[PDB]
Amino acid sequence: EEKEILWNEAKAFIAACYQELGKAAEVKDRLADIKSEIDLTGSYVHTKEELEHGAKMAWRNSNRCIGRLFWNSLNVIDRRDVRTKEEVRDALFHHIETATNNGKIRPTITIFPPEEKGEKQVEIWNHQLIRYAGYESDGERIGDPASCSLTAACEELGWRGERTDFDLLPLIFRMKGDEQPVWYELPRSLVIEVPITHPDIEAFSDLELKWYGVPIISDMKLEVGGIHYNAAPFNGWYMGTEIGARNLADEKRYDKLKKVASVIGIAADYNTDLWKDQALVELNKAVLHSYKKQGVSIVDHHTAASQFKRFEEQAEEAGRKLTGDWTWLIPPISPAATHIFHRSYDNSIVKPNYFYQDKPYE
Amino acid sequence: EEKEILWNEAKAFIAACYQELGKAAEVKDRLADIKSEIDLTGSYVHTKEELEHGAKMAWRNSNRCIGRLFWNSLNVIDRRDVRTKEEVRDALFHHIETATNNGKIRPTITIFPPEEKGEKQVEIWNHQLIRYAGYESDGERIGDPASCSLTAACEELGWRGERTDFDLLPLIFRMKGDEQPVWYELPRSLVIEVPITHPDIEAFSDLELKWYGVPIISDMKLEVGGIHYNAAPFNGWYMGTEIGARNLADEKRYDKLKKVASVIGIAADYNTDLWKDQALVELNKAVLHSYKKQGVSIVDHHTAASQFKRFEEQAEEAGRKLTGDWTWLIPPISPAATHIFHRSYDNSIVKPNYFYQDKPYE
Ligand code: HEM
Ligand code: HEM
Ligand SMILES: O=[N+]([O-])c1cccc2c(Br)n[nH]c12
Ligand SMILES: O=[N+]([O-])c1cccc2c(Br)n[nH]c12
Ligand SMILES: [Cl-]
Ligand SMILES: [Cl-]
Repeated sequence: EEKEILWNEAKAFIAACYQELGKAAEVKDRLADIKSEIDLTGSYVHTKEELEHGAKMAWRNSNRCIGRLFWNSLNVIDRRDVRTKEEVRDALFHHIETATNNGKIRPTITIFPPEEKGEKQVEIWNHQLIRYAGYESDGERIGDPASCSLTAACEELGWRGERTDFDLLPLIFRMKGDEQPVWYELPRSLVIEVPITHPDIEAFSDLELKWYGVPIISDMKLEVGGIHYNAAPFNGWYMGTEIGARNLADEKRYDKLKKVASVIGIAADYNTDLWKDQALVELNKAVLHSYKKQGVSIVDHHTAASQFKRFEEQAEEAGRKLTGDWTWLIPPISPAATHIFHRSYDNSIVKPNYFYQDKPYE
Repeated sequence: EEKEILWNEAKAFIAACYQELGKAAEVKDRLADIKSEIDLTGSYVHTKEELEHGAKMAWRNSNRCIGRLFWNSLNVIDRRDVRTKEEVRDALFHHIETATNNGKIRPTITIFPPEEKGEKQVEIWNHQLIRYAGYESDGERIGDPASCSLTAACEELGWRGERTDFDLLPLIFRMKGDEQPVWYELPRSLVIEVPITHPDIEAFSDLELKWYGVPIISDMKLEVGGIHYNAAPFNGWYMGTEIGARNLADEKRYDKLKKVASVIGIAADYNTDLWKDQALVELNKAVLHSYKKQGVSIVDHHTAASQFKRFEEQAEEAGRKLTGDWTWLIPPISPAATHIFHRSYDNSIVKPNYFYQDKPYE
């Protein structure tokens, strides 16, 4: 059964991947080979080409991603060789550096060894590689609530944050055979960060907001032809709204709108003033401007959605069915000003793809 | 079969309605009575109490309505007696007047005679009772595009708009047995309208925006215990965002954002300025302010969503399952600033309810 699901995912996967790559004749033989390898080993190993392209497909089938126009240019780094924690840490450091590229961000994915009998070789605990600690000590909230549980896990283990609102979490992961993960402080030279300033309103700096340059999702599994790469951290660049509208705005995260409001000189007393809407727009403007001012790559949600419309034309022109989760594609501000809003999307799962998995802390 | 679906909807309906009204013992007998009436007539007639409460339930089960907190106070007007077009017109005029209430708007529904063998007694063509004409004469767009097809139907029939951007459409409906509908010009004394002005920016009047006070959906069917009231126009008051974010903003409707932008003294050249977001917020502010300034009832989307949260607590406290279409509940601006956004809703159909039906023009 295990063999059988694996075998089928593999057949589907190879046929489609080789078809896309104009390598259709080579399929019979490659499958034969795989049929033997799974017969013998109970698994099979991807070629470099298969793995690069699988990862590309997985991004392309990510229903919740608006920035899939650029799926085919994903930078794929194949680290299936790593056996030691030093190599993992160092692969992680490298990915941060190469993806950041001095602020001209490259969409990158580092792929570590797959699961064996569903036995993990590496288990990355961070949610993102770069992320801020969250504390809560008797109703004194500090930093990022979303990170509270992970943060108290690190602290268990030895780490100690400075309790700033933007403490950098360390990398923390576990190796097959170890009962505990290790952690390693993030070198600061690696992490680009941006202060938030407004183009017009100088008192805006008084807020002392900043955010990190690159979002690198480090806790989703990549599945490709029945192979489960549980550790395969990936990145793009940010759409502004995720910083300015979620991370900084949500009540459960940084909860900045009142302060935004106060410092932009509007009152926060009456819903009918639309002071949250208005703050949200100045804050999202502050975000794009600061990242563009710093030479760090970013997209606004309007631009992003025009990109995603090209993606839609291109799927269909390529004869590919489109999938999409409307609830995630629409941006959290001015969604009706994007075409995404006015159409519907088929939310089926096509593999290859990225998937959630259980957190090991909690 | 017809009898059978009708009979079952009826059983479900009566049991639930009488249960809610503490009239559970009276059910056996009322059903017996109905069983006879459908045996004989092929249909059955609602009591005043059943009909009032059915209409209330239908609003309560309207998954796409954020303003369901007020379902139980719906004003129900029972016009199952009307036989003539003069009575229909006059029922319509009355509803406009009584629902408007000098701007203190009363949620009201006028219920005309049901379908017979699915044969309509009255067929209302308007989408809303109060709505603006749309023209398009060789790439000269006038008024409201959404109304283009209806408008050319009236014009067929004799009506002639002044070709302003806010021409009032006439009432137009058809009576069983007539091959054509009639139309009747809307008396102007009946229709409250609001000019849009900004609280701060006086040049805002230069835009010469206005909108009508009361939205009255006149082309959906109400179903109650298997009875199909195809003509049962209903109203609430407006959430600002529907005017300020859809009606006035969408490209396919009035398409005002550039102009908004120009008159609020920001440039409309770069997506990264968030000039659509910013215009949308000043325009939605202009809308609430003008309606509150005029003594016309309106709700902002934040207030609305806090109301809808009480509705959610109240369903559950009453032991009722909640339903909801997330895609409609979220507002089209600052949706992530409402709790609606951060939860999910079950989109099943529970009857009684309001439903779409085929347009007769087009
Ligand atoms: C190049 C720039 C990129 C942009 C601007 C972008 C934008 C986004 C945004 C805005 C979301 C919504 C997520 C949220 O609301 O938290 C998202 C989700 C996602 N994106 Fe992308 N993305 C990019 C690159 C990538 C890459 C490189 C991959 C994979 C290789 C990817 C896979 C996904 C996935 C799987 C999700 C859903 C994640 C989840 O469940 O939380 N995207 N994307
Ligand atoms: C009292 C104030 C009311 C407010 C503020 C309100 C608000 C809304 C809003 C904002 C929508 C979204 C529709 C759109 O995006 O076009 C909506 C939909 C709807 N509401 Fe309400 N509503 C109210 C009263 C009513 C009443 C009285 C009824 C029925 C008796 C009702 C039934 C519905 C239905 C059926 C829909 C979906 C209509 C469609 O498919 O286009 N609501 N409501
Ligand atoms: O840009 N975003 O707001 C955003 C959200 C979630 C995941 C990603 C990645 Br991987 N690149 N950008 C992202
Ligand atoms: O207020 N709204 O934006 C809105 C939208 C659609 C239907 C209705 C009614 Br009936 N009252 N208010 C409505
Ligand atoms: Cl993020
Ligand atoms: Cl409307």
